[PDB]
Amino acid sequence: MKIQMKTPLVELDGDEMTRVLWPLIKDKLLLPFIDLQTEYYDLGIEERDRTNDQITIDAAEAIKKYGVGVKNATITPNQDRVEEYGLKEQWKSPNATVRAMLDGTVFRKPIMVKNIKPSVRSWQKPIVVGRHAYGDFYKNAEIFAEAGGKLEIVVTDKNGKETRQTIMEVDEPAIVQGIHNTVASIGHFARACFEYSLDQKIDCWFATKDTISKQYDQRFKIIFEEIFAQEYKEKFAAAGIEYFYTLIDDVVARMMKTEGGMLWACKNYDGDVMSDMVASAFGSLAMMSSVLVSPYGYFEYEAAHGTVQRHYYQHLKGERTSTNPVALIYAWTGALRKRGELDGTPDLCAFCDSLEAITIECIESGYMTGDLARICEPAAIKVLDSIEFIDELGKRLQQLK
Amino acid sequence: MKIQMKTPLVELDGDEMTRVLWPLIKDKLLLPFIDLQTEYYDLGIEERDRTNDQITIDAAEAIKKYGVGVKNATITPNQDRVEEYGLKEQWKSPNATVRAMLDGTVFRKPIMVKNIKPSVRSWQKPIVVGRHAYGDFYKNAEIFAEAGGKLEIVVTDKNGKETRQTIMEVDEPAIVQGIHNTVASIGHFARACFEYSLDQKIDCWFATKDTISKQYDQRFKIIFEEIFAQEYKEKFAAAGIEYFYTLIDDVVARMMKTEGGMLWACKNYDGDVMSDMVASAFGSLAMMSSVLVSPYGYFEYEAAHGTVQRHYYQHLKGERTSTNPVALIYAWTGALRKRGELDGTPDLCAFCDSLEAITIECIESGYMTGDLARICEPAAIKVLDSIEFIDELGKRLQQLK
Ligand SMILES: NC(=O)c1ccc[n+]([C@@H]2O[C@H](COP(=O)([O-])OP(=O)(O)OC[C@H]3O[C@@H](n4cnc5c(N)ncnc54)[C@H](OP(=O)(O)O)[C@@H]3O)[C@@H](O)[C@H]2O)c1
Ligand SMILES: NC(=O)c1ccc[n+]([C@@H]2O[C@H](COP(=O)([O-])OP(=O)(O)OC[C@H]3O[C@@H](n4cnc5c(N)ncnc54)[C@H](OP(=O)(O)O)[C@@H]3O)[C@@H](O)[C@H]2O)c1
Ligand SMILES: [Mg+2]
Ligand SMILES: [Mg+2]
Repeated sequence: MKIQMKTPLVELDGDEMTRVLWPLIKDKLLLPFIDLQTEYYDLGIEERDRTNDQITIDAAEAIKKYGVGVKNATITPNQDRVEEYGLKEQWKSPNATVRAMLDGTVFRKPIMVKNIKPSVRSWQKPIVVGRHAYGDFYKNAEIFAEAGGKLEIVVTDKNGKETRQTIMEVDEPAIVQGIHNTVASIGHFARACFEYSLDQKIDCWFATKDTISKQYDQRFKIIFEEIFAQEYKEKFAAAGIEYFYTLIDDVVARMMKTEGGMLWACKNYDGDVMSDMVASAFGSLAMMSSVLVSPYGYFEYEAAHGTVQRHYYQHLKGERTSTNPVALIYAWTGALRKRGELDGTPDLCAFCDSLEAITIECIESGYMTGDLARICEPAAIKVLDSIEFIDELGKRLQQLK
Repeated sequence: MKIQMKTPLVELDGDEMTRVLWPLIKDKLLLPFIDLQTEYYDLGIEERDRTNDQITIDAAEAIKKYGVGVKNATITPNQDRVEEYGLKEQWKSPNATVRAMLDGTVFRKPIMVKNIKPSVRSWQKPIVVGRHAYGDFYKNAEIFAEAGGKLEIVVTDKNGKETRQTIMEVDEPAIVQGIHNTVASIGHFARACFEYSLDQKIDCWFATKDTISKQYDQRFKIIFEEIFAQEYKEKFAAAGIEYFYTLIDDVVARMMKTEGGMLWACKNYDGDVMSDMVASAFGSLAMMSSVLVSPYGYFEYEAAHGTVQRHYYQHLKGERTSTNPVALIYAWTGALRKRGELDGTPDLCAFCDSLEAITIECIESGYMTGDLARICEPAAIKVLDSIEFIDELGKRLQQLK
């Protein structure tokens, strides 16, 4: 008989190459071994277009309801994408919508294998990116001021008190952006980071540009140093670990020379950019896990990479591709493990451990996708296309579940 | 007799460890060989505090007047710095003020030596960062909305027409930021980049997050692709080079695996962060040149690093330090060379070439500062403190100028 689940996983489907890979993973790696229960939400671009993005909201509310979600990579449309898919509008990122509704910190960690050396010489130990999931430019307002003018931010309190600040006054076409964050969300982000550091017994590094952004970035800096002082200094001391703060340009300079082995806390944008930098340097974009940890008790598992649009275009031309499904597999296994821990179904957790170990063993034994074959030592035995890779994982699972 | 100058250089002095190094460079490397003419502006934190930052404006106007400036690294004060120096207020960055008044693109290039391998394995050729010098969060408005409220951006045109967009409405303390850029400045940035690429025969890479920032970042993207199409596509084709655009997280992922050898165009913030990443990976923060190229014909030479605050603290404790003056020397030599090219005084340009070559030769022969000694192969012969390093350069110049 198959492994049973107590509570369904909330399943958010997606786009392009990852959409292609998603059913292969379920059909070959999960369904033969688990009577998989999920609440399914299709966040493909066409279904979001059809529902005016309502399906994205519905999926986020369902994660709140059940507690644990697993998300496939999605297209965030720009004007090229509006033309390409014939869209009603440039829909907001489904990641931005979901992350805003859950709140939290996205922990991104390289998935390491013995036959790939890091791009960065000194890196000997994993660097985890702790990415603030809330606010900043992921909920922006923007105006194209085609006739220029006085450009301002304006805050009106709930009793009508107005506070204004002028960005610039211009006599020419200009572009304008406004962003926000909240004291409470920044606070939950500091704590999530400090807790993660303690649990993993790693130092925590944080950086902003507080010299330039004196009320905004400096608030992050002050909140972290206050919360650390009042709540974590002694805990950290006791655990043999340290909190380090510096300016953002300095921190990335320092990072190129470190041995790694820390938690790098990052503001939302920085976390996006640097989780890609870190994943790439350690191996590839596919060799990274990503989990949003909400201060409200929710969890969301995902790949850190996107839809692999470029590979999807090759797929559309009838070509086999060698897109690496590792991150998508680890999103499923992370989510299923968490679900089985919360539900008290340890057989589910054990299978997740197995699938993960089998994924590593297969790559380390020399059967891998093209992203890893380019960078492994010694050279790969077989360079498997996406479906061949997944079939070999299913086979090792059938031979064990 | 000493080398003569026709037009003075505008000299902007600065802070902490770089302030210490500045007169050593002039006294030992320049003054014995050049009758150095400069218009001197002290942008030390105390002099800026005294003049309410007026000296910063005066120095910027003088660069406009003469055409070429050379700038020492300066403290941008946050609250720690206000406490530390007893300041009237958290003064705005002097770099932000000067750069705003000149406009342009800051070209940042590693200074390479044969005895230091890059941190990033694949990097075989220099990566140049082309950093937009104007706008974005380097001219921000910010509000700490302690009682929450409706958070907006507002544009009022010169005929009183109001355009509003809501960032968020909140029922809790929040922070608010607004930034701008101009179509014209973005345009001069694209062109400076495309011209630099053509002159240097290197590809140009650019990236933003236009999927998230749909009116702001997407304007940069559209401006670049329009200007390239209408003005550079054929020139680039003819030169054997290519323009590449992608999302910012993807570009840094791609960068960890490239052999280098391109111009990386960067929005202002990205350019700050990544020029540090690139300098560090190639060698150290000191092994990088930086020049602002204004579309109005001005030039400003500087180090890419800051004041080396941490070393200054060691200096204050009576300790010799091994701070690397290379970037400060290259700012002088870059500026003096440009001045002699504009003035028709080739003896000045020849000396700059000499000093630069002697700097490289000394390091490559094994006499270097501690930042390079940590990372060179084979190991250094002597690890020279800052003043000893500079004395050895003067000696080689005395033995040649
Ligand atoms: N939902 C998300 O988490 C998320 C995240 C990022 C992007 N996106 C969306 O994804 C779309 C494409 O974005 P993008 O091309 O910038 O980023 P991407 O999907 O992360 O892929 C960028 C490049 O990295 C390599 N790569 C990424 N994942 C890979 C994998 N699984 N296996 C092998 N190689 C992989 C490929 O490089 P090569 O081409 O050199 O092979 C790929 O073209 C956009 O519409 C964007 O909005 C969504
Ligand atoms: N004017 C500017 O261009 C500019 C630029 C950046 C920063 N700043 C200002 O500089 C102050 C300090 O900023 P920061 O410490 O973040 O950055 P920084 O001055 O660039 O120095 C950061 C670290 O990098 C290494 N480093 C930088 N320059 C070096 C050199 N010349 N020789 C040897 N090592 C060098 C040192 O690392 P180790 O400590 O490990 O030895 C140093 O502590 C702040 O007040 C900031 O506002 C100004
Ligand atoms: Mg990303
Ligand atoms: Mg910098």
